[PDB]
Amino acid sequence: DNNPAHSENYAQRWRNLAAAGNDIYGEARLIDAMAPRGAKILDAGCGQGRIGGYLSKQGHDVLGTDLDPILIDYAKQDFPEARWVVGDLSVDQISETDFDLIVSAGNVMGFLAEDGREPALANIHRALGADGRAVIGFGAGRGWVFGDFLEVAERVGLELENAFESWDLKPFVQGSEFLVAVFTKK
Repeated sequence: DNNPAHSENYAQRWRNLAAAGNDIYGEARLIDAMAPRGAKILDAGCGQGRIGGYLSKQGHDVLGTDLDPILIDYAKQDFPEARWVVGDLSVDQISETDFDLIVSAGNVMGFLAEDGREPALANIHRALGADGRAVIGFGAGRGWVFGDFLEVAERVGLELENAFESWDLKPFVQGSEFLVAVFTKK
C-alpha cells in the first residue's frame, strides 16, 4: 500500500537526519582531507547528495550526478550551493572535466550492467583533471569482483595509486572485505 504520498518533504527529511544522528559523512571526510580548498569535485552516483552536499558546505565546487531523478531533486532542495544532474554514467557522457577529485561512495555496483562498467569508468577518467584523483569505495560481494574492477579501471587509463579497506584508511590486505581505491589519470 506504499505510494509517493508516504515520502518525506523537505522539513521532514532535514529533521529526520538531524534526529537520526548517524555517522554518514566518513566518505566526505576523506575526500575533504585529500582536497585543496575550493576544489572542483564530482560526486559520481551521488544519490540524494550526502557526500557532495557535505563537500559543498566545505567551500568546494561540487557537481553530483545520479540516474535517479527523485534523489537528484532532493539534492537540489537540500544542497542549493552545489550543482546536480540526472544521468546514467554507463550511457551518458559527463561533458564537464578538470575535476580535482571524483568520488564514488554509493556502494551499489550490482545495479551497473556488465557492459556498462568499462564505459562508466572511461567516463570518470575523461572527467578527471590531469592531476586529479578518483576515489571509488565499495564492498566485497556487492556486485563487482575487486580484481576485475581494477582491471577495467587500468584498461581505461585510471592508474591505481593506493588502496584501503575503509574510508578511514585501514590498509587493504588479503581477505579485505571492502575497497577504497585511489586512482590517478593515465
